[PDB]
Amino acid sequence: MKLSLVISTSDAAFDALAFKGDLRKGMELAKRVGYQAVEIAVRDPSIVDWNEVKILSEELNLPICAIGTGQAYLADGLSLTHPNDEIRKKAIERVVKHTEVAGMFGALVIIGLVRGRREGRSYEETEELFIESMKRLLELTEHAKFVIEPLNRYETDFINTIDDALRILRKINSNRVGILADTFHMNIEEVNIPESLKRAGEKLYHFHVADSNRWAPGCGHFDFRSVFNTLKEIGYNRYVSVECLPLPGGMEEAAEIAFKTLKELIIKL
Amino acid sequence: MKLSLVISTSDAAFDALAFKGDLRKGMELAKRVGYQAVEIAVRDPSIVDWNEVKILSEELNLPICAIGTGQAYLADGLSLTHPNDEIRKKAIERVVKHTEVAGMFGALVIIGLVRGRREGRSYEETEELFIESMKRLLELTEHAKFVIEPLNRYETDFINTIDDALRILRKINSNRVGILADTFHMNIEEVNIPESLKRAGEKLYHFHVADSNRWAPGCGHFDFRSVFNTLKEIGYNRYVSVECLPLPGGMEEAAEIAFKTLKELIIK
Ligand SMILES: [Co+2]
Ligand SMILES: [Co+2]
Repeated sequence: MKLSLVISTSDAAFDALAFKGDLRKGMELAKRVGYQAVEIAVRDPSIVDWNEVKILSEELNLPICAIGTGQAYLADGLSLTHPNDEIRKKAIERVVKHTEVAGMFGALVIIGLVRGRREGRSYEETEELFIESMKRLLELTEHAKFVIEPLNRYETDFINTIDDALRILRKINSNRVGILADTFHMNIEEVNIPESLKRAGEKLYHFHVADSNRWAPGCGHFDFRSVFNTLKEIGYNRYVSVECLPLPGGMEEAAEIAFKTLKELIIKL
Repeated sequence: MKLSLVISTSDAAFDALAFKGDLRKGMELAKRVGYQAVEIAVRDPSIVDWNEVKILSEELNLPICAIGTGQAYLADGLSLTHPNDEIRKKAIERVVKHTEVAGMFGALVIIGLVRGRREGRSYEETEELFIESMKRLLELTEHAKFVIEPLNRYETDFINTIDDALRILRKINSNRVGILADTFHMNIEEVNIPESLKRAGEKLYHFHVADSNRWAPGCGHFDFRSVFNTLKEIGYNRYVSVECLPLPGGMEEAAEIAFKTLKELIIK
């Protein structure tokens, strides 16, 4: 298992200097604390100079392990299940641009809020539309790997549990799509988290950690011990990525506390 | 990767019933033999009915993966690099109509002979005109995807190799334009076909196969083994479309032989 840090970055459209500054500050923090990779989130990759990002990654010996896409939904309204097929097509085209960046870094592409919500429709129709969009994404890409993140009920009514996502993976039937499980979301939505992770098994491709209050792991009441016992049991050997609020004490303090909590869980494995 | 068959069809403006007959028999053949899709070529899409084509595709469970445009040049003289701006405009407008049809099927639009020739001009002037026409097509269409097919020296003096297409793709700077490589044309124009395909990489969007004599794959001396090894190595998961003369033995026998040859190289 490896440790990664999710870094917040300003959008670059807008403010190129702020994006670059945020990115460097976050990557230097991750490296100093001891993280082995970083994870980022960008709304539209077409407005970023990825050649400079690559140089930064090389300078710091810090890979980018995953790229989040949710701002494409929250800011730009793009959804892979949008009832308007024109917007569905634009969402697919946006995510293809994320996969072009991911290919430079060997990064996973996260399918979170960009999948969209039920919007008054049956779960069945929403799921069918989503599977069609994902199959299109697989037809459009040769190397990209995607991970579906179940999110809690307040963020979406479409794919709330690991089981929801596993059903969809069976229909998509591609090893280029897996699951991203997130402890903050699972703390609400999963009955028994160790059992849920066992059901995921080999399909667990990426992992987000934050405590019950979404603070740094260690600063709420989430049982990480049972989770890491299970991760060892299912042979999970990919990234554990810290995706938490900058609490307590700011982004640097949170990243350090999280690292210490997780390192102790992992070394006693 | 997936196998498709190019099927020849009569011009609908001349014989509407013949086009349907041809399309149906071609699609029935493709399904019978085991192809996963068909590819077609039409001079002028505006005078065909495509809703009936779609239900035919639906009832045979047979997608249309690509639409050829070359007859717009050969029959109607339309070229995306025509020196006459009025004719160049009409060529652009014709190809926009092809993209509307392609959109119904999620198909690629092929830019082959419709790009036109140098006609006495520098390569550079011809190229810049082409890039302008392609950028105009990208502005006039929102989701259409185009593939440029390098053709051999006897068919054109403009874009003969994969490397020349790649250079032009960089100048257009859109993922909505890629390359269609054709083994018959590459057999003449490419130094080393596996190396050319690796350079194309992810920009190889579509693939035409025919043997060295343009007969069914298996009936000449083209090395398909090294090609398919390379396609596997680069992770090609798009279409391989049989575009060959109806030889040996006619359209159906050629389609059968091609499928048998290619399926085996795809099997392993
Ligand atoms: Co998460
Ligand atoms: Co061809």
